[PDB]
Amino acid sequence: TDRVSVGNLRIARVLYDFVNNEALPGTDIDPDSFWAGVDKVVADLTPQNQALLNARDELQAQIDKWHRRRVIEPIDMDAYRQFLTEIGYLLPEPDDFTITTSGVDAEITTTAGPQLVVPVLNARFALNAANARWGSLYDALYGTDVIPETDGAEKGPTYNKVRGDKVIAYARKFLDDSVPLSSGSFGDATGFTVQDGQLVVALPDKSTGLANPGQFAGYTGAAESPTSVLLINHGLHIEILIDPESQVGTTDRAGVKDVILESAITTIMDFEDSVAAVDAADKVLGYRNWLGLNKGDLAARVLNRDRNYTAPGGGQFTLPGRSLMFVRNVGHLMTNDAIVDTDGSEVFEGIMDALFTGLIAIHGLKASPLINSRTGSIYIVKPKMHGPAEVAFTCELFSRVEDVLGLPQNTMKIGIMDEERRTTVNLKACIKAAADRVVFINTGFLDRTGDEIHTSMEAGPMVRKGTMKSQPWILAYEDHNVDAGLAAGFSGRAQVGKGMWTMTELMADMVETKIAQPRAGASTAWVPSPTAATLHALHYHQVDVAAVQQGLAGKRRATIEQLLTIPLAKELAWAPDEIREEVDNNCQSILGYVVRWVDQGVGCSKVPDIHDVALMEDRATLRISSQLLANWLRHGVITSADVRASLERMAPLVDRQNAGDVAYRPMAPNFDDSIAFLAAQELILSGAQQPNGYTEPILHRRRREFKARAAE
Ligand SMILES: Cc1ccc(F)c(C(=O)/C=C(\O)C(=O)O)c1F
Ligand SMILES: [Mg+2]
Ligand SMILES: [Mg+2]
Repeated sequence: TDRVSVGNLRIARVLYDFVNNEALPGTDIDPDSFWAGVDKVVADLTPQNQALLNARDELQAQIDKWHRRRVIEPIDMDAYRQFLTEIGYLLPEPDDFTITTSGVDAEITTTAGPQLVVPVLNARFALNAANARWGSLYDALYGTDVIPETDGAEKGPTYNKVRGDKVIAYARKFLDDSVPLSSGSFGDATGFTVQDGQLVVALPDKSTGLANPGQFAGYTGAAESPTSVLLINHGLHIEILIDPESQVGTTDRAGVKDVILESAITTIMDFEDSVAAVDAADKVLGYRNWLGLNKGDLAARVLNRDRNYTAPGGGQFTLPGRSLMFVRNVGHLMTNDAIVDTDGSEVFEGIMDALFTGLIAIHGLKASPLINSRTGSIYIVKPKMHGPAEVAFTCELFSRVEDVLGLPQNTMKIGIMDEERRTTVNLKACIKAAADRVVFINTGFLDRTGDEIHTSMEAGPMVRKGTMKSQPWILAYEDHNVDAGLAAGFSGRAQVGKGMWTMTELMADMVETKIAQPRAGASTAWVPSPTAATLHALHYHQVDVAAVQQGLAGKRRATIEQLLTIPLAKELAWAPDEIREEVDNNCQSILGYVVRWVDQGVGCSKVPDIHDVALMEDRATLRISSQLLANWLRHGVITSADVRASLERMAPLVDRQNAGDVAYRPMAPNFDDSIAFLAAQELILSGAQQPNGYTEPILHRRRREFKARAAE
């Protein structure tokens, strides 16, 4: 049609031209050698990719049947466990080992702090995320509900000094807690100077230095009256800006203008669950943003340069101004018609992402001044893997890609998502398969919950999705992930990460609650916005993660029996009003997410739930909601009438929340006419038949359908 023939492949022209004209120049890779390597890698690895996917289906069919042929009303755990062992689901645990991954940047091996995830197809969000390495604490407190809007402190169209003063007081308390003075409080400071290479703070009746002078990291401006003071605590930097001429500074007792926090230490630029990309045109938009990030010239607003500081001794030094970037590739499941073979078969999308995002990442190892990785690594998050054979396959794919690209072996590092049950229960073997490439493990708990529901779909009805947060299986899974990482030597070598905070407006609650993750020994956890990164950074100043990890060493805190505890609901635990709240809430969140996915190609959206809580949705939260309703429909908790009635009831409410808001197409009243409504319906009624309950097959088909009707 409009394709380019290379060997057995037929490449969409928009992708061929993008690679030749934009991605390849400056890499010293010969274009014809590249495309021949694409041909050879696709041919060589596609059989094993398909075999792994078939093995998923075969395992799930055996588990399905096993549950259907059970009569003994409470599950016999020892029988279930030996069955899983016989069919090859539960594999032997290897002997203890230590990972050997080398060439990794300090932001990953050593620094504990927030990790931000943003959709790579939104250039403005990607830029703000890269720039979120540093963020204003004052803006983050003033603009959110961390400072309550009680009487007097309300936000309005102009500055509220009552509220601003609360902001200042909060930050002063943070400084006392994080960088203590020898005597007195920062609240009473009247000035800062550096004298004989050390920081002295002026109080109203004396002067004082820090309880630990080593927390003084540097300053800007004249040592006489500095323009800022740079502190460090638990490896993260804090900058007090000093400017009495600013409006905030005029009011401040020491002329302080702002407190800047090192925030999003690393950032994951996402090609997976937060974007909608169903063809070559969509992929190229994402590849091109990733290219502009790595070259440094992406602009909508531009990327920040590094920050210059004067050392306490008087010399000069610099600090990175940008978040260290990972890229999340898609996993093993999907194909994309960006490339088809001679038969018209689509090429596996994960294989393509490895080739093209890896190629593009070479630019980030080279000058265009500052770069990405000063130590020479490329950082790829690989999601949705099931078990160690699937991890071994990713490592071989990366190896073959390094060869095509002329890169040293093990340049391409792997952030392993622990977000599928067969990976959880074989986690040690999964780490071992990537022992020379792994740079993190992370509990992707939302995907993990969807896999929990689908895997035991035949077992019975599951608890409500709000109950999953506290079920035995997920508490064991969180502790097990930390134990396995620490036992593999992750302390000082690789990140131990936990999952995403989705209530974008509930920042007071995040600051109160999310501290549990570093208290659990996690050296990183996921945030949805630059503002959330700045606030989550407070937690790493309160919690000494390095100390926590050392205290956790050698502990075995989860048993296989706990990991395998299926979240079945007990006998009729639900009144009719509770069942309908669950159905309505799930249909509302499904419809609000899917309508912007199908009609507008937006892969992450804030969707208010039934309690009017704004939730950041992507495919993982959709997987949970659709699988839970499919499970309730499968075991008779609800009827097919109940599902259809709820969809029809919530759809006009979703229509209203998107009313006017740009060229949006209402779903109501012509339900059977809306591709988006039909996609939402299909995700529920066909959910039990989707592979591992994944949502991409239906989403991609329905988005391509909508694009075709928008052209005829
Ligand atoms: C930006 C955003 C919002 C909501 C999410 F759930 C995710 C996500 O992808 C989480 C996992 O991967 C998982 O828990 O499975 C996200 F990146
Ligand atoms: Mg996930
Ligand atoms: Mg400390």
